[PDB]
Amino acid sequence: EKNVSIVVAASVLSSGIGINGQLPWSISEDLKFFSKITNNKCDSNKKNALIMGRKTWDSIGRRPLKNRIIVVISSSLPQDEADPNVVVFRNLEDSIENLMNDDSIENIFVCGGESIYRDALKDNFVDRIYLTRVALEDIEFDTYFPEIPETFLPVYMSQTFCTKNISYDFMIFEKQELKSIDDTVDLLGEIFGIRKMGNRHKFPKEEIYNTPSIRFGREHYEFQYLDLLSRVLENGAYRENRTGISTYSIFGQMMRFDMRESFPLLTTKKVAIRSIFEELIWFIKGDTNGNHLIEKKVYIWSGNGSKEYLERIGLGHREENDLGPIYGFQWRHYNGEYKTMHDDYTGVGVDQLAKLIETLKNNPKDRRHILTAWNPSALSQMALPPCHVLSQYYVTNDNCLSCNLYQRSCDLGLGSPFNIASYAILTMMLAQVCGYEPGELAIFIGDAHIYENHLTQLKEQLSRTPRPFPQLKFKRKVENIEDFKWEDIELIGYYPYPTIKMDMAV
Amino acid sequence: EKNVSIVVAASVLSSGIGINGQLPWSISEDLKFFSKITNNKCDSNKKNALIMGRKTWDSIGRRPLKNRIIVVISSSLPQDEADPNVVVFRNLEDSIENLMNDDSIENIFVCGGESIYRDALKDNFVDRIYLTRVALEDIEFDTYFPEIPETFLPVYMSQTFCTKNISYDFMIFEKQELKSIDDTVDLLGEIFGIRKMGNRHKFPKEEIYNTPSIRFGREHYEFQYLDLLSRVLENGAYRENRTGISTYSIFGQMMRFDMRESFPLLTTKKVAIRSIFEELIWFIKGDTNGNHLIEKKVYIWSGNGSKEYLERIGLGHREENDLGPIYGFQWRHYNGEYKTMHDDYTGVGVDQLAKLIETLKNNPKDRRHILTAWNPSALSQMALPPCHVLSQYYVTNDNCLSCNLYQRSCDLGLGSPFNIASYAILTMMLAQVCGYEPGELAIFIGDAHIYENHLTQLKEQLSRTPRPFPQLKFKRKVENIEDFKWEDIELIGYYPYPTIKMDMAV
Ligand SMILES: NC(=O)C1=CN([C@@H]2O[C@H](COP(=O)(O)OP(=O)(O)OC[C@H]3O[C@@H](n4cnc5c(N)ncnc54)[C@H](OP(=O)(O)O)[C@@H]3O)[C@@H](O)[C@H]2O)C=CC1
Ligand SMILES: NC(=O)C1=CN([C@@H]2O[C@H](COP(=O)(O)OP(=O)(O)OC[C@H]3O[C@@H](n4cnc5c(N)ncnc54)[C@H](OP(=O)(O)O)[C@@H]3O)[C@@H](O)[C@H]2O)C=CC1
Ligand SMILES: CN(Cc1cnc2nc(N)nc(N)c2n1)c1ccc(C(=O)N[C@@H](CCC(=O)O)C(=O)O)cc1
Ligand SMILES: CN(Cc1cnc2nc(N)nc(N)c2n1)c1ccc(C(=O)N[C@@H](CCC(=O)O)C(=O)O)cc1
Ligand SMILES: Nc1nc2[nH]cc(Cc3ccc(C(=O)NCc4ccccc4C(=O)O)cc3)c2c(=O)[nH]1
Ligand SMILES: Nc1nc2[nH]cc(Cc3ccc(C(=O)NCc4ccccc4C(=O)O)cc3)c2c(=O)[nH]1
Ligand SMILES: O=c1[nH]c(=O)n([C@H]2C[C@H](O)[C@@H](COP(=O)(O)O)O2)cc1F
Ligand SMILES: O=c1[nH]c(=O)n([C@H]2C[C@H](O)[C@@H](COP(=O)(O)O)O2)cc1F
Repeated sequence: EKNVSIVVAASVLSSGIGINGQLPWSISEDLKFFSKITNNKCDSNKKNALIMGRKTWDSIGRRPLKNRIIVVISSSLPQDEADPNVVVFRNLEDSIENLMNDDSIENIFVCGGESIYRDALKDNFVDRIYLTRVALEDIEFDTYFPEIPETFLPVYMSQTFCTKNISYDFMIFEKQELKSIDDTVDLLGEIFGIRKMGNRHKFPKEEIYNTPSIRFGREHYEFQYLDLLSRVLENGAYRENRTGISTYSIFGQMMRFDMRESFPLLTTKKVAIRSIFEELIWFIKGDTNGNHLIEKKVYIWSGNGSKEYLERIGLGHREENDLGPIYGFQWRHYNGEYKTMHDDYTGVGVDQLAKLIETLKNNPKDRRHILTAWNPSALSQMALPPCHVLSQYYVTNDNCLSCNLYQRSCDLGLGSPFNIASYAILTMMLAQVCGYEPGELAIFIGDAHIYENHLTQLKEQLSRTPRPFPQLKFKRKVENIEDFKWEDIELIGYYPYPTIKMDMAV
Repeated sequence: EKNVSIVVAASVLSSGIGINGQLPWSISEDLKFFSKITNNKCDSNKKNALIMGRKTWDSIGRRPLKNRIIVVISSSLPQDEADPNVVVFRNLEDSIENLMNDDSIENIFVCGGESIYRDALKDNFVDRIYLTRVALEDIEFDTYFPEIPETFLPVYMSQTFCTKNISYDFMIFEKQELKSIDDTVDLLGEIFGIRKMGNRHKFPKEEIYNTPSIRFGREHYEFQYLDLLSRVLENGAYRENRTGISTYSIFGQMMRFDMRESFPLLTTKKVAIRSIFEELIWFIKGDTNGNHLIEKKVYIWSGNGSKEYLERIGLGHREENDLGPIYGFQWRHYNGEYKTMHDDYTGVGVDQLAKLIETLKNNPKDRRHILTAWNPSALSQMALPPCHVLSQYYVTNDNCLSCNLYQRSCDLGLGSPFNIASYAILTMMLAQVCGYEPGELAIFIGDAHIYENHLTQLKEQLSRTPRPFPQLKFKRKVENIEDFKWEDIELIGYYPYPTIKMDMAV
C-alpha cells in the first residue's frame, strides 16, 4: 500500500492536454517538473513506476525514462521482457500489481492519456493530483483531462510562471479520506479580550476564506488580495465616513506581488485594464482635465468631478471636470501654483517623474527614488486628496525595478484592483525607459475598508478559485515615458471570472 | 504514562517566586492563567492533579481548588482521607504514582515551591514548563525558581501584557527527546532560480534566527524586529551607497508593535531612551538647530551636521550644526522658505502637527490624518533627506490611536530601534492631547539594510532571547504637545541586555 499520484498538464478552462498525438504547447520547465516529481523517491534501492497508455508511450518515442520503470497499458503490445525498464500490462487494474508485491517500487505515478486518467479516477486508485494549469484556450484539443471529482481538494497553488509569454501554475490535489501552543494562546485570549493584539487580528473564518482547503500552500499572489478581503470581513469595524455608505475598516495591511513572471491582474473578476492604463498615462502626462478621460470613454473620475460634488465640497467656482492639482500635477509640477486645467504649466513646479527617471539610471543604488503626491499646501484645492500617497522605487543588483506604495485609503472592491494593476504598469514603464526588468510590487495600506454595498459582491468573488496571472508585454520601446499608447500594450493569456458590478461611493 | 508540566511565575532576571510565604506581586490575570491551564483536560470523567509543597499549601489557605485534586508533599501532615480533593504523600517520588495507576487523573501539574521545583527537575519528571516572566527585580525574594536545565527549549513566547504598570510574559518550555507540499516547493525552487519569488525571500537559516526553537509561537513583537534582522542576513544584497560603508539590503518589509499593553522598546539591547525623547520633542518644537541636542548631551545628529560633512554635500556656507529644513520644519512650517536656524518662522509654512491634532479630535473617523516630511522643493537644502518620510494615524471605535509609518531607508542597527520607540512616544503624546489611548504601531520599510561594520554586533544581539517589553507612562497631563519634558516620562520595568556599540555611517 503505497502512494499513487496523477501527473498532468491541462489548459486552464477546458482542461485540454493533447492534440494530434502531441502536446498543444512546449513548456520546458514543465517537463523538468515532471522529471523531478517522478524521480522523487526516499529509498535509493527502489524505483518509481510511471503508468501510461500506449499512445502516450508512442508520444515519447517508445524510449525508457532514466532511473524509472515505465508501465505501458496496451491490449496489443507484446509483453516484452528484454527491456527491464519497460513492462506491459493488459489493463490498468492489473498493473496496480506494484501495490500487491514488487517491493522494489516505492511510488506510482499515473502519467497516461485521457483513457488512463479517466478510469484511474473512476476506479478510485488516485491519492494525489499534480496539475499544471496552462493559460492557453483559444487553440484546438482532441484529448482532455477529466473533471476532478469532488473527493479531491486543492492543497497547494504556486505562483504564476512564464515561458514564451505563456502563464502557468502548479497545483496539488489530495483526496479526503503543537496542541499545547494552540491551547495556551486560546486560554490567553479568553483571559485578555481585545487587550491581546491577536484578538484584534483574528484569523478569517472558513466561510469567508477563499479556497479554504489550501492552508499551507497559498503561494499564488492573488491570495495576497483575497486574504485581505477575508481579514476585513473578519475584523473590520463598522465605521461611518464622508459618504453615506459606511464601511468595515482595519488599519495597517500589506500585499506583495511578483512582476517578473506574471502581471498582477486579478483573475477572480474581469478587471477593466484599458481604463486603468488611460488613467495612468493621464497621470504621467501631467493632466488634471477630467474631460480627457471622459472623451476616451473612461468615467471613473465622473463622480468626484461633477458640478454637484464640487459645489458641495467648496469648489463651486471650479469648472465641471476640473479636478485641480492632483495626481500628475504633483508628479510633474510639484508646488506649482495652480490656476485652471486649461493653463500652460510647462516649466513651473518640481518635475518629480523626470527627476525620478534620471536618478534611476544615473544612481540606481540611491535610496531616495521617491514620488510623492501629498502636498499640504494644495490639499484644499483638490477635488479629492491623494489615496496612493507616496511611492518608492528600488533597483536590484540583477537590474530589476521594484516598487513600494503607501495607500492611505483603499476601496478594496474598486480602487484596490485598479491600484494593483496601475502601479504594476507604471513600474514596467519606468523599467523599460530606464533599461531594467520588472521586479516586485508591494502595497502598504492604511485604512483598508469594504463598503457595505459591496458585501454580496465581494463574497461572491471569494467563492472563485484563482487562475494564473496573465502576461503584459509592450509592443515597442518608447523613447519618452509619455509616448505610451493603449495599442502598445499586449495582454497575453487573461482568462478571468465574469465581471462583478460594484457602485462607487461619491 | 501521562504528561507532567510545571506552572510557575518567576521574575525576569533572578527568577524570584516568593517572599515571606507569599507572592511578591498581585497579578490577577496570572491567576486566571493558572486556573485555566490546570483545569485544561480532555476527559470530562477525569481530573488533573496539582502537586505542591506544604508551605504552598499553607499559602492558599489549605483549601481545595475546584474541579482539581491537590497533592501535598509533606513529611508531617496527617495522610487525611476526609477530604477527597486533598491527598498527602511523604515525598515527590511516591506521588508520581498517578502515572502507574489512577486512570481518573489525566494530567499532572507541579505547582509547588522552590523545593518541589528543584527536585522535580533533578528527578527528571517534568515534560513541560509554563513560565510567567514578571518584570519586577528591584525588590526582595527569599524563594527562587531553579535555572531551567539545558534539556528544555522554549517553544512559545507571548506578547507583553500589563497589570498595574507591571509587564509580564507567558512562555512554554518543552523537553527535547504536509511533506508533499514542502517537496513540491523545493523542486520548483530547483527548476526556477531567482525567477521563483520565494527564492528571493528565503527563510532565515537557524544560525541567524533568534531563539530558533520558537517556531510557531513568535508572539512577542520584538521578534518583528529580530526576524527582520535575520531576513536581511539571509537575503540582503551587498550594495554600495553614498557612504564608504556598504550594506546588505532588501526592499519592502514591515513590523507590527502593540502599544496597548506595553511599550516597544527593545530588550535585546539597552536603547538610549532619553536621546529618543529629546530628538522627538526637538522635532515637535519645530527645531532644526543641532546645537540644542548637543547642549542636552545628544550627539546623534553631530555627524550629518559637521563643517566637513556640510561642505562635502554642497552646503559649505551653512553654519556648523544648521541642518536646514528637516523633520519638525516640515512638521510645523511646511513649504516655508528656510533661511537659517536662528530666524523666526512663527506664522510661515503649513503647521501639519496642529492640523493633525485638531483633525484627530474633531473628525476621528477621517481617513486623512497624515503627517509628511518629504518636500521635493526643500530636499536640496536638507543636511539629510527624511528617512521616516510619511506617517498616518487612525482612531479606533474603542478610542485608541494607531500609527502607520513609511520609512524609505532603515539603518537596522541604529535608526530602526530609535524609529520604533520614537513614533511610539509620538503616538502616545498625540493620544493624550486628543483624549485617546495608545493603539498599534506599524512600520513599512523600503530599503531595510545592515551596515557591514554592524555584522558582529547584530549577530551578538541575535543570540539574546528577548525579555518582556517595558511600560512607559506620563506623569502629568499636558495642555500642549510641546510642553512635554523628560521628567514627565516614567519608564517602568525595563531590564535590557547590555548595550551594544555601533558606529554611524556619515
Ligand atoms: N498534457 C499531458 O500531461 C499529457 C498529454 N498526453 C497527450 O494525450 C494524448 C494521448 O492520450 P490518449 O489519446 O487518450 O491515448 P492514451 O495515452 O490514453 O493511450 C491509449 C491506449 O492505452 C490502451 N488502453 C487504454 N485503456 C485501456 C483499457 N481499459 N484496457 C486495455 N488497454 C487500454 C490502449 O492501447 P491499445 O490500443 O494498444 O490496446 C489505448 O489505445 C497525446 O496527445 C498525448 O500527447 C499524454 C500524456 C500526458
Ligand atoms: N510564583 C509562583 O508561581 C509560586 C510561588 N510560591 C511561593 O514560594 C514560597 C513557598 O515555597 P517554599 O519556600 O519552597 O516551600 P514549599 O512550597 O516548597 O514547601 C516545602 C515543604 O514541602 C515539604 N517537602 C519539601 N521537600 C520534601 C521532601 N524531599 N520530602 C518530604 N517533604 C518535602 C516539606 O514539608 P514538611 O516540612 O511538612 O515536611 C517542606 O517544608 C511561597 O512564598 C510561595 O508563595 C509557591 C508556589 C508557586
Ligand atoms: C509526452 N509526454 C507526456 C507528458 C508531457 N508533459 C507532462 N506534463 C505534466 N505536468 N504532467 C505530465 N504527466 C506530462 N506528461 C512526455 C514527454 C517527455 C517526457 C520527458 O522527456 N521527461 C524527461 C524530462 C526531460 C527534461 O528534463 O526536460 C524525464 O527525465 O522525465 C516525459 C513525458
Ligand atoms: C499561592 N499560589 C501558588 C501560585 C501562585 N501563582 C502562580 N502563578 C503561576 N503563573 N504559576 C503558578 N504555579 C502559581 N502558583 C496560588 C494562589 C492562588 C491560586 C488560586 O486561587 N487559583 C484559582 C484561580 C482564581 C481566579 O481565577 O482568579 C483556581 O481556581 O485555580 C492558586 C495558587
Ligand atoms: N470611494 C472612491 N473614490 C474614488 N475616487 C477615485 C477612485 C478610483 C476609481 C473610481 C471608480 C472605479 C470604478 O467604478 N470602476 C468600475 C469597474 C469596477 C470593477 C470592474 C470593472 C470596472 C469598469 O471600469 O468597467 C475604480 C477606481 C475611487 C474609488 O475607487 N473609490
Ligand atoms: N546612517 C545614518 N545616518 C543617520 N542620520 C541621522 C540618523 C539618526 C540617528 C543617528 C545616530 C544614532 C546613534 O548613533 N545613536 C547612538 C546609540 C545607539 C544605540 C544605543 C545608544 C546610543 C546612544 O549613544 O545614545 C541614532 C539615530 C542616522 C542613522 O541612524 N544612520
Ligand atoms: O486610487 C484610489 N484608490 C482608492 O482606494 N480610492 C478610494 C479609497 C476611499 O474609499 C476613497 C477616498 O475616501 P477618503 O478621501 O475619505 O479616504 O477613495 C480612491 C482612489 F482614487
Ligand atoms: O531616522 C532615521 N532612520 C534611519 O534608518 N536612518 C538611516 C538610514 C540610512 O542607512 C541612512 C542614510 O539615509 P540615505 O538612504 O538617504 O543614505 O540613515 C537615518 C535616520 F535619521
